[PDB]
Amino acid sequence: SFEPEIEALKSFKNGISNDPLGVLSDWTIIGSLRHCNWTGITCDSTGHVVSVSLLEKQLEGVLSPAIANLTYLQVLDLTSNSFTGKIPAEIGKLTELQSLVLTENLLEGDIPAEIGNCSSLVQLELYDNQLTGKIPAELGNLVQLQALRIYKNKLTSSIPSSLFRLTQLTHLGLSENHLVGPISEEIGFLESLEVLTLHSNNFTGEFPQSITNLRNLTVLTVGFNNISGELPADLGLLTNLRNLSAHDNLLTGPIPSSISNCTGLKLLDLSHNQMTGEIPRGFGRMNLTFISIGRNHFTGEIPDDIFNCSNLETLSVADNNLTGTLKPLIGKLQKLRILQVSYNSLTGPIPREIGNLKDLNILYLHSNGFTGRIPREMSNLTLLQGLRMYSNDLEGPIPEEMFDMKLLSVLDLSNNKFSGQIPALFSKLESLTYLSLQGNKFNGSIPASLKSLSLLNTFDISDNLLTGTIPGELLASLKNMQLYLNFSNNLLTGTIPKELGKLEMVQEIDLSNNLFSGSIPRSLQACKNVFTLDFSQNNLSGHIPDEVFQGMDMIISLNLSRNSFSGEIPQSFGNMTHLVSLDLSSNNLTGEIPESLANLSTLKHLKLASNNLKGHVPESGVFKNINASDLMGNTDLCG
Ligand SMILES: *[C@@H]1O[C@H](CO)[C@@H](O)[C@H](O)[C@H]1NC(C)=O
Ligand SMILES: *[C@@H]1O[C@H](CO)[C@@H](O)[C@H](O)[C@H]1NC(C)=O
Ligand SMILES: *[C@@H]1O[C@H](CO)[C@@H](O)[C@H](O)[C@H]1NC(C)=O
Ligand SMILES: *[C@@H]1O[C@H](CO)[C@@H](O)[C@H](O)[C@H]1NC(C)=O
Ligand SMILES: *[C@@H]1O[C@H](CO)[C@@H](O)[C@H](O)[C@H]1NC(C)=O
Ligand SMILES: [Zn+2]
Ligand SMILES: [Zn+2]
Ligand SMILES: [Zn+2]
Ligand SMILES: [Zn+2]
Repeated sequence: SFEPEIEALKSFKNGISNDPLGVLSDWTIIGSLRHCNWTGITCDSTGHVVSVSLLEKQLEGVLSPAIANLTYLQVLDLTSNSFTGKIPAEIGKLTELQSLVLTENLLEGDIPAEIGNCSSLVQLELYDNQLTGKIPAELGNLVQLQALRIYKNKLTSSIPSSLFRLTQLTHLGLSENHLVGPISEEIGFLESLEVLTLHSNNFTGEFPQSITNLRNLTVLTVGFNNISGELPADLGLLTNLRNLSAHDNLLTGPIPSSISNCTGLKLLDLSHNQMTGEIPRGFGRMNLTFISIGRNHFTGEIPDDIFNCSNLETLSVADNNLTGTLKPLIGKLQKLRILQVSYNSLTGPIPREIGNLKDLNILYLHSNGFTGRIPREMSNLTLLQGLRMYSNDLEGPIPEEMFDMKLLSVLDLSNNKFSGQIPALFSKLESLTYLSLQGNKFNGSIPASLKSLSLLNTFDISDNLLTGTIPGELLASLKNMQLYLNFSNNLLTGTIPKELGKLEMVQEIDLSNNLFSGSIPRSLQACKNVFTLDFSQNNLSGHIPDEVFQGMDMIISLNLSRNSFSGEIPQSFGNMTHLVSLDLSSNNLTGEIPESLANLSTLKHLKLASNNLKGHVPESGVFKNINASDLMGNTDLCG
């Protein structure tokens, strides 16, 4: 407890460039021989320095090598600071280190091999840094190690075998790195392991089948790796697993039946894999919370017992080959927040019991075979924000009560057999951002009441039996629509309202395949945000407003084909930089062809076809690799 230690900690105060909280200030005022009473510094019963605890003190600077002088040092804490530079190789001399820390900093360089000399090191904490280079095999000498937490770094190469000798390991975290190489079966040797996080790396090879050895394991995460192979049987050995996360891997073979024993499992993420086989039983005895087995090749019905674990909050079985019906048993699990049974081959009606879910937030069951009606009980899902039911065999009238869900935000009912007219009660949902009713048998004209929902960003009403005209006040209520507008493939008549000009910020506009008659309003010169415009398959007539496309510029695709468009081709098409595909086939265009469409680099597809054009056909540009069918037939063209 003499001079050299004080010299060492004073040497440590130096190098620490900036100290905004004034922590080391306290080490100056007190005194020299009173260092044991300094902020953070605590000594033993003999006066020697054993602990340096400076956490969240916002210290910046570099870690000083003089900390190799403090021989009696057992714990070095620097949690959540700004210590840049690297780790000193002399820090292996400390032989009294018990637990060494340096979490949440800016420590670059690679981890020194000299850390293998810390014979008393029980806890090594180096995560959330810039630590590069390979994992040092010398770390396999620290035979007292329990917690090895070096995740969230830039560490590379493969896992040294030595790490599997450290038999006292309970926590192990190598996640969030650039580690490669397989996961050796030698993990079976850390029998005292309790936490294994390997997720977010570049691990390959077969899956470590001897993971069934460590029966104290409670956390197992290996998400986002190229780990292939089958999940082991007798998985029901480890009756202490609570989190099991192997998603986004190349896992094959079925979900082991022995997983029925694991009674402590709460989290199972086996998604984005090639897993096969039917789904087992036993899930009714597990008290889980998140079951995510989507994006797999799972066959067979959805197991009834899965409906007994009334604390299940997330159920995700989508993108599978799952048959069967969504039984009414779903009425039991009332803690359920998000359900994705989409992209499957489920049959049967929607059960009324679904009105018992209460706190349900996301309801996704599209791309299946759900027949029947939408129950009125689904007005009880007040917390619901997302509803998807497209690509199904759902039919009949939309229940009135289901417009009493103020909180609902997104609705996709497209591609079904809903008949009848569009209810004005759709106004009751003044909080929709997405509305797709496309692909149906919706008849009658468009309700103007829909001017209520001013928060829309995607309005898809295409492919229907929609007659009448487009209400101007409805188009006008959508001022700041951000994305998509599709009225195409209907029986809409009349003219294109001037209120379409108020629709700025909108990217895709499609009014094709209708009975529109009037010429193209100049009103819509305001929408520069438009990427794709489609007014094809209509009875439109007139000249093409140069002045309306002069201020469109951001057009990616323009389809004005099969119309009664007369006039010349606007020169404004040359100033169109982002132009890619232009279609003006089947018109009464009597122009001479602009020389500006020639020298267009971004341009690629150009359809003129059945017109009445004259003059010399251009050369340089997209006329080099042009087809003759695109020109045939313009009556007369020299070139
Ligand atoms: C396994 O964990 C239990 C409970 O924490 C503990 O009593 C036991 O020591 C551990 N077994 C081994 C081999 O480490
Ligand atoms: C383990 O699961 C629980 C929820 O079941 C969760 O709070 C926790 O983050 C998970 N642990 C990890 C990060 O593996
Ligand atoms: C079942 O799991 C939930 C969440 O982990 C918890 O609230 C509940 O207490 C658990 N039941 C048991 C057996 O402790
Ligand atoms: C608009 O909706 C129709 C409905 O059939 C669809 O087929 C079409 O591709 C959509 N338009 C565009 C270009 O996004
Ligand atoms: C433009 O739309 C018309 C009529 O709807 C269609 O026949 C044609 O394929 C479309 N043009 C192109 C090539 O996008
Ligand atoms: Zn993690
Ligand atoms: Zn994960
Ligand atoms: Zn989906
Ligand atoms: Zn004019």
